[PDB]
Amino acid sequence: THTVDAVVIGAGFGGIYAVHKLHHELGLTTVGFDKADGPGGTWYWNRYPGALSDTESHLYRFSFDRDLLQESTWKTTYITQPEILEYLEDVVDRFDLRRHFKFGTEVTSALYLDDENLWEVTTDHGEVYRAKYVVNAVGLLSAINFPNLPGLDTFEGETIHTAAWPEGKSLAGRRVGVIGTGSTGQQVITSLAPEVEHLTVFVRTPQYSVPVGNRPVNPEQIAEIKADYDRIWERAKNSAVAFGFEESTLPAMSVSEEERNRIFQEAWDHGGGFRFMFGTFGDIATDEAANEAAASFIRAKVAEIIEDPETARKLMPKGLFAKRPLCDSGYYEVYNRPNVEAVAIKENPIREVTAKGVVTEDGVLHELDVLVFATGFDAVDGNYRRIEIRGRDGLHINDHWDGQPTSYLGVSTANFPNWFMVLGPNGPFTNLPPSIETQVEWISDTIGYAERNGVRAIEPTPEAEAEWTETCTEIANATLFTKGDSWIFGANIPGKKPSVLFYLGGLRNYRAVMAEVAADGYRGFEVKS
Ligand SMILES: Cc1cc2nc3c(=O)[nH]c(=O)nc-3n(C[C@H](O)[C@H](O)[C@H](O)COP(=O)(O)OP(=O)(O)OC[C@H]3O[C@@H](n4cnc5c(N)ncnc54)[C@H](O)[C@@H]3O)c2cc1C
Ligand SMILES: NC(=O)c1ccc[n+]([C@@H]2O[C@H](COP(=O)([O-])OP(=O)(O)OC[C@H]3O[C@@H](n4cnc5c(N)ncnc54)[C@H](OP(=O)(O)O)[C@@H]3O)[C@@H](O)[C@H]2O)c1
Ligand SMILES: O=C1CCCCCO1
Repeated sequence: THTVDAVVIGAGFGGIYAVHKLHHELGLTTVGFDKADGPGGTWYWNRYPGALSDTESHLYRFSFDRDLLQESTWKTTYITQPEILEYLEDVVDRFDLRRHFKFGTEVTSALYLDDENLWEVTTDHGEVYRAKYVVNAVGLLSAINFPNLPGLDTFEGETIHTAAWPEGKSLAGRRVGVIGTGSTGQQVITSLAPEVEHLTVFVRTPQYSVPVGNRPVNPEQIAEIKADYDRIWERAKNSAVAFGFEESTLPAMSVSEEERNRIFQEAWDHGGGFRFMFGTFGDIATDEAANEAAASFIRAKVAEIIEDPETARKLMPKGLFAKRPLCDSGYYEVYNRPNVEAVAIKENPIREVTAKGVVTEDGVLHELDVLVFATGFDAVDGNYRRIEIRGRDGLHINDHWDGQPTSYLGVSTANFPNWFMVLGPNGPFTNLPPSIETQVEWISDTIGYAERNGVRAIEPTPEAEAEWTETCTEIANATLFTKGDSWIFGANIPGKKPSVLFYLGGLRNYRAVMAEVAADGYRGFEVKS
């Protein structure tokens, strides 16, 4: 039983920064934990081939330390998993953080002790810590989703989830199946196709994707970025999604067809999924006709790329362009390869997995050495629901969030005093590092304020929390993303109640809300002295 000021759960971007603020700016005794053997979070787990950010390299990082920003370098316009991991290990060493963390150590329970006004946190090695504050940075795309298939456990080959890819494992020369064609599946398929002996893709919902445009960067282009870094970050912080481009306000149907095509073509040539969805016109996410113009443009490209009409039919995206926008380094062109087969599982479902592979309902065995599951995540709330977390009077997080998960401001919830979340439910949907920093900075200020002012507990009221839920819901219902049927609204997991899970007002609005709450003496919080 060690006693400390603060516990941080997670050693991704969130947890790394939170330990830094709580320790060096607030002078609090702070311990961090990760199940992982080192820092990096997402970029520690997802070592699958092709893993690559869709935020441009110069913005997928911390902004808080002006010297670090001048020191870091990168090879290309987007940054790969090993490069991000190295960046994060460098942050941890640069700021002497490593000593706060217990790696290979899962937090298994966190229990609030009403009389003592402390959290009791236990690890899977039986260590017990008591803390005044808990900061949860457990990842909104971290709890793996791994569907059961009939017969899966008779399979004699290897099975791998992409977000648990063992470092070093290569599938070169093997016969491989991939289940999943979201952001991960596209990357893994594109990068496996040239090295595997045969690839079979099991596609349930083909998605819309545009080119990433990942180009080599020399040490000069990067010099110009580094020379304007202050303004770069100021604009990012004052945009909606903080991806580094100007979010358009131009309505798509207010220009001619010719011009519309030209604007989409320029975005397509330039690259980037978010730029396609938000850099071109201002209403692709809120107006049906604007959505359909963007969708048709992409469908027409698929048609020109994939040469076999039957293959193209199976890969043709349909319906609203309303999932997380995807981009790729040659995904659709993979299906022109003779060692790649697409299996459209909505029309030819999986019958079962047997010793040697996957059998479809047409009676064909797809013979496979390895099955890769790019089946995504129990997003946002999944890592909370899996830990034993109990608040005031032993209320379990799963009974508190008995239906949808909720927060006040994305960083707190009622009945859990002195307990904060980084990227909890109902927070911003943006390039995430600058949102993580907004939240960590705001939590650190709040804890600092509590310590200075002798506050014993802070927690949001149920009224404020309900208002925040309603605000998220209203903003969501004004967009088409409601009908996209993906992880973003909890619709990807059998047994998960679909719900709003994000505040979609953008980083500029989010930051203004957060700063006003703090300037106003923590409006919506109950504060006990
Ligand atoms: C393949 C991939 C690509 C992505 N690309 C982008 C992108 O381009 N742009 C973008 O903005 N976002 C992207 N994301 C989202 C990305 O997760 C965030 O950018 C960011 O890495 C989140 O960092 P985090 O610290 O909040 O959580 P994570 O990096 O998910 O770290 C959470 C950590 O908590 C640990 N943990 C959880 N529960 C426990 C427990 N009980 N005890 C101990 N440890 C625990 C986990 O092991 C994990 O290491 C991507 C995600 C994935 C999976
Ligand atoms: N920066 C990047 O380039 C990058 C890369 C990877 C991940 N990410 C982030 O991580 C998020 C999640 O991405 P992801 O691709 O891992 O997950 P995802 O978008 O949730 O996609 C999961 C895929 O698995 C399929 N699937 C799920 N269950 C299945 C089942 N039982 N049988 C057959 N198919 C099944 C889904 O089909 P349906 O659509 O039919 O459900 C979908 O194609 C992304 O949206 C993005 O935010 C980003
Ligand atoms: O890939 C990501 C993570 C989901 C939320 C913002 C979009 O960028």
